[PDB]
Amino acid sequence: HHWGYGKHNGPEHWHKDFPIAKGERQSPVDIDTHTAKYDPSLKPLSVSYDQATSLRILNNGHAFNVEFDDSQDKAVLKGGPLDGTYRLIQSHLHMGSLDGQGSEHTVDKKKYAAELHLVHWNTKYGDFGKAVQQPDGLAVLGIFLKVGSAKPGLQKVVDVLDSIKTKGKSADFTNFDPRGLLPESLDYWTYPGSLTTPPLLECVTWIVLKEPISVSSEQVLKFRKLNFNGEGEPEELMVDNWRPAQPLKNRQIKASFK
Ligand SMILES: [Co+2]
Repeated sequence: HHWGYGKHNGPEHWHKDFPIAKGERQSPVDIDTHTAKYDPSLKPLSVSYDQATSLRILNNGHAFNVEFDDSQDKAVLKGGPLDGTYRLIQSHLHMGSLDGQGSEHTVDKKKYAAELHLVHWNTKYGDFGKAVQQPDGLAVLGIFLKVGSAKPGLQKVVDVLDSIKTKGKSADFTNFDPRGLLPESLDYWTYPGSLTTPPLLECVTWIVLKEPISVSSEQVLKFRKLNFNGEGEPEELMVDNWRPAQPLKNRQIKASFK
């Protein structure tokens, strides 16, 4: 079978096809605020998404995805713990089957209903494929979702989710603004980690936003109606596609706030 989140192909199995699964820099991790430490050396985080330009949304059988045009520095990430410019290439959503779970990272063991990931690559490598092969090739912004008031920025995509219900489906979508996913505050935690899905490469500088954004019950439920399976196959809801917290292995989690 292909890796996934089921009993026979889930996170606990990954290590057999990807030994790195048991690495020293694996993600996600639980953010222990008693341990996380404020770092003065961190510069202001710069999230320039004004020129952002989305291309399409798609169901790859692993999570809801949206691809961006990364040919130019239209939507980039700089500052914070980053050296240079990191270009936004894609974003995906880790969702739970229940409100009390779904987020990959946890804060003092607390899980959120979901977690969005905005992936950027170090332009110093000229290509996303080459960046993932480097320790500092990726910068992923993590954003926690909790239920409550509806997130205006999510409604547009939420209304067309049926067009990418099953694996392998995709739909053009040029108006997905990642700016509309950001919380008010940009306070965050950083730490060296990896991709949270195979190949689990440890090429990521994680920037997890402290403040979660709100999404309505209805928006969450629409996201939970997506399928892991393909068309014609037995329905398997795309829920609980999150990897649990991995060992911190003495890595240091830095806070951008006092
Ligand atoms: Co992810």
